[PDB]
Amino acid sequence: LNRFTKTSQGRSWNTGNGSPDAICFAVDKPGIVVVGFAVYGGGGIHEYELEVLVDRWTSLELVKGTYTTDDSPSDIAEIRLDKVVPLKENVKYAVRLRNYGSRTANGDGGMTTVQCPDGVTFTFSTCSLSSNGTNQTRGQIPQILYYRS
Repeated sequence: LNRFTKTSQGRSWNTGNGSPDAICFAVDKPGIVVVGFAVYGGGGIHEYELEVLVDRWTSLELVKGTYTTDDSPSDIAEIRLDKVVPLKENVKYAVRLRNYGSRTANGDGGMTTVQCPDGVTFTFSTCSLSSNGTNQTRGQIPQILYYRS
């Protein structure tokens, strides 16, 4: 369900004051609709810009907001998109986070292919829009929130 098999010890992940973290994803099947993403927290309230793009990169949807995971035993908050994004099968998408605030948790032991119980395989890959460190193995954006239509 989550990209990552594990979580970092403590909150060592820098936000780089808006320096982009991104991951590039693609699906096996038609009908997948993205409604949101999970992001790591810790260190209180964060301001974020989160953008979905499609392969040069074209922007599809941008949300801006704030979140905290301080009120929870979870290190993860879920951001909902303002318009859902229906994906093309076997097409590379990117999600990009610009985050502002203190150090957060991050994920590790990232999986390049995640087979969902519903039959869909998600393929995760490193994405040139990311420069703050997120890649297939570690960093931000542990989950994509979706349903099949």
